[PDB]
Amino acid sequence: GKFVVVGGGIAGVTCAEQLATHFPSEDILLVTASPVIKAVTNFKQISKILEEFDVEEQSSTMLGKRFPNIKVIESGVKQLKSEEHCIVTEDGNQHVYKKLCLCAGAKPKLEGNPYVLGIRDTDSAQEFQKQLTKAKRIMIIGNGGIALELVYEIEGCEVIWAIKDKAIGNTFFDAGAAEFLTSKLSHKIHLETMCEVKKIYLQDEFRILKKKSFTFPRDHKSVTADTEMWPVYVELTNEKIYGCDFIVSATGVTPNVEPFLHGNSFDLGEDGGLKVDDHMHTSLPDIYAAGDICTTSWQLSPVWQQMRLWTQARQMGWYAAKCMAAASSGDSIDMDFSFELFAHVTKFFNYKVVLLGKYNAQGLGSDHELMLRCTKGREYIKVVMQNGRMMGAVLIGETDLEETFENLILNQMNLSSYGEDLLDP
Ligand SMILES: Cc1cc2nc3c(=O)[nH]c(=O)nc-3n(C[C@H](O)[C@H](O)[C@H](O)COP(=O)(O)OP(=O)(O)OC[C@H]3O[C@@H](n4cnc5c(N)ncnc54)[C@H](O)[C@@H]3O)c2cc1C
Repeated sequence: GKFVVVGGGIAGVTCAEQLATHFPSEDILLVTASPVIKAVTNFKQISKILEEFDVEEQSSTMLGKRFPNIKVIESGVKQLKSEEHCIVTEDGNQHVYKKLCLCAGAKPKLEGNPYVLGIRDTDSAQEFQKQLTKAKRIMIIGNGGIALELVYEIEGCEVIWAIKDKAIGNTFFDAGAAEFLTSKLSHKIHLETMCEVKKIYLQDEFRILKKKSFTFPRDHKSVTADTEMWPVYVELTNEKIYGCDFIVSATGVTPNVEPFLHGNSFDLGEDGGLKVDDHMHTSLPDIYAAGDICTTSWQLSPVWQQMRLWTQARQMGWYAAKCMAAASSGDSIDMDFSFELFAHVTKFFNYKVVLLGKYNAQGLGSDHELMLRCTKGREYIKVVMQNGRMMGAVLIGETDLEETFENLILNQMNLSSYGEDLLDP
């Protein structure tokens, strides 16, 4: 059997390229479910942990031109017979493997189909907003990715933002940092909290049903009914019903583990992903996983956590490919240092954003010290500590605590002496 890699995603492509670079004479199969292959472009090394790049899209032949021993099968996997050491794909064909790597990623949660618009990791705020110019009122559900940036961006019309959370903020920023970012930002923006889409109607069904619809809330005096018609109507969790021109969906996402589960006995993580050890090896023999589809299930570092990220996906695919290569060669790679410190770098509202470690005190509940310095429109420096040792940080705006904070979190020394010194060079 060949080396088989499933998923034309970041982790799958990274794994396939590394496998080709490890076994040039062998053929490495890359099973994909789309004619698009996401490639990493303009890799930037910033430190031993910090890394930045962007994501372009190639065809299959573009990859084949630089990697000839990678043969791509454009037919998504529909079944995995792990006992019989093979996979069956949509065309009806079978392919045996000596070592398999699963990188199918994670699928969304999917009812007003013409007017509900999905978002993906290739969308930008301006590019997406370009189509929403001639629209009177937009409902955005969830905080996924561009959602935050989009809510406070569109100046044209009314935004209604329905979230499961209590206050504003996506997975990156708590309510404080979200408030800091949008300080410079008229926009009719109303926030519905602790709710999700209970039901959706198109006005053809709704007018037959003949139920109410509310106005955009101005004051605390009362809630009245709408007057103008709307293409779509949303009945939210808290029985509130709103008319709407277009609906942006930024809902959650679950690992795309469905095709590979029947007939097998995978050990799943709590979130539904495939559990992987420190070698990206899953519960089943000769099967590895990386990307959004897996669950890091070793004794993880206290300043690291897994997240949906291009950076983590690339790193996981790379380590998985190297582990598969070393296992086939019997080199017995014993690297236990693999993932040391969580880090992420972005620019949201023209602000340089750097997140390190337990940047929101994830997991370390109630028994954590928090320090903060701020300058409105200029700087945000949040610091999370425990037992004198630094556990995470958020640096928004052009600070220069990035390198030093990385070093401090990695060292984890009992810095019980310094007080507010840590917030200024
Ligand atoms: C709206 C949104 C915005 C995001 N923004 C960012 C961002 O700004 N930065 C960031 O770092 N991360 C972002 N992410 C995270 C995103 O999920 C990353 O791309 C992810 O971390 C990388 O996933 P992956 O390596 O598992 O591969 P994926 O990108 O998930 O790709 C997996 C591949 O497998 C293929 N596949 C699926 N099923 C099968 C099958 N049965 N057989 C064969 N192939 C199959 C898919 O077609 C796909 O090509 C965002 C996610 C979402 C949803």
